[PDB]
Amino acid sequence: GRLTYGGYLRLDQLLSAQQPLSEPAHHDEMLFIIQHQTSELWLKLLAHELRAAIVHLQRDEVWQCRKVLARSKQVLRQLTEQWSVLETLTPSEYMGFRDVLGPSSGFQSLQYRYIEFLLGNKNPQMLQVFAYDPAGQARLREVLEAPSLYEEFLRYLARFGHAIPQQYQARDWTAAHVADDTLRPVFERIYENTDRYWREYSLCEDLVDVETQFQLWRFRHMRTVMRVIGFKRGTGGSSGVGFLQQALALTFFPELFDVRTSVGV
Amino acid sequence: DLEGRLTYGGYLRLDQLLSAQQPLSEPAHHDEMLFIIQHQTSELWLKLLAHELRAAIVHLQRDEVWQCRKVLARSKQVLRQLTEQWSVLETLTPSEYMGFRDVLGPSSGFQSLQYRYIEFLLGNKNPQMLQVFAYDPAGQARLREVLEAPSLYEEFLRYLARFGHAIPQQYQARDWTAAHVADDTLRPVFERIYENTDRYWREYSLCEDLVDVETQFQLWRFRHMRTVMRVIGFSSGVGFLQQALALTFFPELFDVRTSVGVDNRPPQG
Amino acid sequence: DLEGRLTYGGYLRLDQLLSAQQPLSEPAHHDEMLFIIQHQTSELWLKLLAHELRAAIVHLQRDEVWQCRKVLARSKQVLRQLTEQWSVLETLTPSEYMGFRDVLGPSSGFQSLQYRYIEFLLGNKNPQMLQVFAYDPAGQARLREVLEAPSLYEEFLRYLARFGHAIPQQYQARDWTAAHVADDTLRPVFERIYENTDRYWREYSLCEDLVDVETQFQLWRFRHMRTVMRVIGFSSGVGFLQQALALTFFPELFDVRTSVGVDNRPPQG
Amino acid sequence: GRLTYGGYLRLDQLLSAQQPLSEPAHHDEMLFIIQHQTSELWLKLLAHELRAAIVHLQRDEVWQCRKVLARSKQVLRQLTEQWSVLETLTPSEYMGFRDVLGPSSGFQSLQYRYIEFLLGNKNPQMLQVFAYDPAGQARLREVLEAPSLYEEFLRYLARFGHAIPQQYQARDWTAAHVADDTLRPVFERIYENTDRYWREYSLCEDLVDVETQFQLWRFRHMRTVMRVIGFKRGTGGSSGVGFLQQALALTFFPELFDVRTSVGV
Ligand code: HEM
Ligand code: HEM
Ligand code: HEM
Ligand code: HEM
Ligand SMILES: N[C@@H](Cc1c[nH]c2cc(F)ccc12)C(=O)O
Ligand SMILES: N[C@@H](Cc1c[nH]c2cc(F)ccc12)C(=O)O
Ligand SMILES: [Mn+2]
Ligand SMILES: [Mn+2]
Ligand SMILES: [Mn+2]
Ligand SMILES: [Mn+2]
Repeated sequence: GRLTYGGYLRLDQLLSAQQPLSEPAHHDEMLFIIQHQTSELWLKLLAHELRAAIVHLQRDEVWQCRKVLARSKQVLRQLTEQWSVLETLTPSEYMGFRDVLGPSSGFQSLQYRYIEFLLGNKNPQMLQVFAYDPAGQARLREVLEAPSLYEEFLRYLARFGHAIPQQYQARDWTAAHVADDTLRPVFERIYENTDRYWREYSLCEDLVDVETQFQLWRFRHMRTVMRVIGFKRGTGGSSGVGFLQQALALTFFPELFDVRTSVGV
Repeated sequence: DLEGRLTYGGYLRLDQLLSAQQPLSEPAHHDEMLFIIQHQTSELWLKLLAHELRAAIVHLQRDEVWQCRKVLARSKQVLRQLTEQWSVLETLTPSEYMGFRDVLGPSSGFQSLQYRYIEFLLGNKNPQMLQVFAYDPAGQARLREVLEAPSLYEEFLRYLARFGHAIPQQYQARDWTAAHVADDTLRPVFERIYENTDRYWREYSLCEDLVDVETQFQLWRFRHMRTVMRVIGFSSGVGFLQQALALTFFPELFDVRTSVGVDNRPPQG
Repeated sequence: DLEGRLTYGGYLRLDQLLSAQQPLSEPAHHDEMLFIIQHQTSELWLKLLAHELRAAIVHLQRDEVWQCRKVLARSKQVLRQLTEQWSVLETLTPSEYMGFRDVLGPSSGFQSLQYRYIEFLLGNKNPQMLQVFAYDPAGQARLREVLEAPSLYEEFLRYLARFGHAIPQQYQARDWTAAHVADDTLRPVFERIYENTDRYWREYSLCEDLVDVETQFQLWRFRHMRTVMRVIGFSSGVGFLQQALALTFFPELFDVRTSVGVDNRPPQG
Repeated sequence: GRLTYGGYLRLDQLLSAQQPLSEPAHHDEMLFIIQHQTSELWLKLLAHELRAAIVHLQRDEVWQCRKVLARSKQVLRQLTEQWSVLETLTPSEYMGFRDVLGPSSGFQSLQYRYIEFLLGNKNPQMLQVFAYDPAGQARLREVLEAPSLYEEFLRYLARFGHAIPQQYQARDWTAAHVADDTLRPVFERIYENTDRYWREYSLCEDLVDVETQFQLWRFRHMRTVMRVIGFKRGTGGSSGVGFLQQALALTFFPELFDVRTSVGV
């Protein structure tokens, strides 16, 4: 039933989801599949924890929010650390089964896109790649139309008297957040008196930690791709490494990094 | 299912994989998802580890040293992920766990077929373990195959025997179902290897790779135990996990450390 | 010394720091540099760890919870580096070590004053250890200061006592030179904290931080032992390191795991 | 003497090299100093191991070269991993003692420059920053005028019949290596028959590992700087993060990554 080790974990279903396509079977295809499936499981947990962080923020539950963010950091760290396994996959080995993948690519990862949206990097154009899946497409639209984790943090600050612009109370959440210079003084005050604003200070650093770890994931991702396919165009239709290098330019919480330039000045 | 074209989710069978997380708590407990995912990610890594370890055995059977080392290198990395991920579960507190532990069954990873496969492959054979898998005839059979076949260590010893090393004749044929017992007659064999790395660089490298594999495995065992300790606190239970730290897969490789010393270097050192 | 302007090397005193690596082997052995650097990098991290742990104590003495947690967070990261770096030394083989171990003295990190300071701060007090530092009156004195002062754990208990927790009166004044002994009367205190995290979130967070610190420290101890095992093989020696794994700094925090269970949650759970 | 724990390790000298300058003493200055000193010790070991790798390559000692490179990878990993400690240093804390540093900066790290030169990223213009130190400047010139680790690998391949250009037998080593398209076929052959060229294949992957880990160090370095000083100009006179982001564009073994694009095609 569900009380046995295997039944509780639904291993019959979990361990029958590895189906290589190369023929004859290529030894390194199992790594390729498992590498992605373990990542998808972590992404599922990450989304589970991040959704809870949003709820805690909405309810002004600071320590609870920090607790779930701490676990979120550990999950992102595992996702980043595991690239080391995939780096044992050489070009010689990969070219032995890359053709079986067809046009598929990471662009079609619904969970990854969900997390990107939740963190704030929204792009309604991505909903298109999931047209074949209206159900999943609907789930992406939901987070797309709701305030991001960052925006909820701003709304939290607003509830406590911080000089947060009125637009953050209600606006087109489907639009990706744009750097807001008027928020600079808000964060300067926090960092200039950490003893008083220790709650806000703690959350600011947690978000910086989360974004930094995410960028590290993006960087290791890019470097792994570079050592596997080099500068070949991707199966998804992009330039490959070039496109992944541009992703490193994206920022989730720009004001948190920009405030550094004026702190203590 | 994107216009007949293969998709990311289709290739990875995500509909099946992502529908395998079914918490039993009701109202659902926030921390049960971690409990499940922690186990499932580990089971996937263990499946890959078995896949790679079997390949390492095949390479040894073919005298393919660099290939064996490469597969073992990947194996070490997989074991490292299995070890590092305990940091996620360490964020589970007693306050959180007491909220859903009641709905769980009384079993642990001791019932993991894939894990047992790894233990068997590395050499920690235990015929009695086959009974706990009686419920599953199929899985029980595949486990019996590895049980009756030489372990990774024994294949390494057989490889050494094929190249002049003073490996005892008993390693050519015996009841492989019985766990390897420390053999002091292997000491001179490993001493010679470590005392002449210029000539035995292949054997030397494989010896260190096996020590790396066992060390990382022991680290996984320790982190496992320390995590269980901070969650439920402290044979059976934590005591059983403590005893597991005393088990060794390649005893002779560690024992030789105490007797190496012959200096066969040329002039100038 | 760049035109009177401070330089990178001058600020960091690199001329002094980078002239502290003096191998004794002659002809010099390639692997002796690793042996030295492995120890020196650890000694530097240990110096920082003491610096941070002392600050954590001060914060507890000032009821400064978020500050204490921040310092402990850095402390965990330093301990993590000390633990992770064993991977470098694991690349030292018996074949390499036997080439220079003869020129070394008979001492180990057991003679590390900075390490002993950490053990003392965390609470593993041992007045007898002061004698091994008899050669150094100064260092022996600074070590005596921490020995005679409440440990990080005892300051945490004193902090709890200042806020209504049922902490025994003996923790207000006693011979701090004596290592803390498991106190079962502390069980109800930690049970209440873990059973009402909404009210005792500060205490709850500090409890988990201390468990993190001890767990990471035990991991350092385990990696230390496993590395020594693969280098020299297996009280004293490896047996001593094995016994060190049985020591606990905050026993009551781990013991409470076995008795927590009161559900004080509101409706709906 | 030198037989005691402290005497052997010269701790009296090592543990008296931490001298903060802030007045009053700033708590976080010790971290700043130790963070760099531990890194410098690892860099010293890294140089020690890399020099040995070069010697092994010159003597065609493959497994020995791989052994030292393996340790080199572990050292680079520690150097990269330790950034996590420094990330606990917030802008608020740093601004409390950054002023005491004056014009000093990582540009003045002789050991780091030495390693950069040894790996092949040579720039005679850096010798200038070390004018105040002629002795150390002389040590940098030595590695500057000698073949890099990569060039020695090419010379190794040349000794075994690989189609290596004649210029690699003798040339102006002080000049940084420039991408050589004529090397593409050399590496393609290696990756196309790994069973035969397993020795060359192994070394190629070791170099890819080393460069990838080095780039990871550069990335974490840049991200840490971003969360500490943001986009402020550096004490060394550069744009700061902008300059460190450009460093990520540098490559040690370009042909090893470029070959990926044509492997199996
Ligand atoms: C053999 C190793 C891998 C290679 C060569 C590779 C390659 C690529 C390439 C070329 C792209 C760009 C789109 C395209 O043109 O295809 C991409 C995107 C992406 N990949 Fe990777 N990949 C690998 C492994 C992984 C793994 C293990 C994951 C984790 C599940 C992953 C997740 C993603 C994601 C989420 C995107 C979308 C990013 C975005 O839209 O910013 N990849 N990959
Ligand atoms: C906080 C959660 C966990 C607790 C309390 C726990 C507890 C235990 C206990 C008490 C045992 C000893 C045998 C027994 O009495 O059943 C055990 C064994 C085992 N557990 Fe863990 N466990 C946890 C999580 C995990 C995870 C995530 C894995 C990864 C799949 C795992 C894998 C294993 C394995 C493979 C054994 C067998 C070891 C052996 O036979 O030496 N456990 N567990
Ligand atoms: C391969 C090299 C090493 C070997 C063979 C080794 C061996 C030992 C042994 C046998 C002991 C037990 C006490 C004794 O008999 O002296 C010990 C204790 C100790 N060692 Fe290691 N060690 C090595 C490297 C290191 C390093 C790099 C450090 C970092 C500073 C270190 C730190 C310590 C400490 C702090 C103790 C005291 C522990 C305690 O009192 O619980 N050792 N070592
Ligand atoms: C508080 C943390 C740190 C900050 C804000 C920082 C900042 C900077 C900046 C702004 C530069 C560019 C040159 C300039 O304009 O100054 C630089 C360069 C450099 N830094 Fe860092 N740094 C930090 C920590 C470290 C550490 C721990 C190391 C390790 C020893 C390090 C090593 C280097 C090196 C080697 C360069 C020269 C790189 C090159 O020429 O490519 N820094 N740093
Ligand atoms: N975009 C990759 C192909 C790819 C990478 N990861 C995955 C995962 C998956 F399920 C399918 C394809 C892929 C390439 O250009 O080679
Ligand atoms: N370039 C840094 C200053 C800096 C960073 N690391 C060091 C090390 C050192 F010995 C002196 C200064 C520095 C800044 O712009 O803030
Ligand atoms: Mn003998
Ligand atoms: Mn000897
Ligand atoms: Mn009670
Ligand atoms: Mn209960």
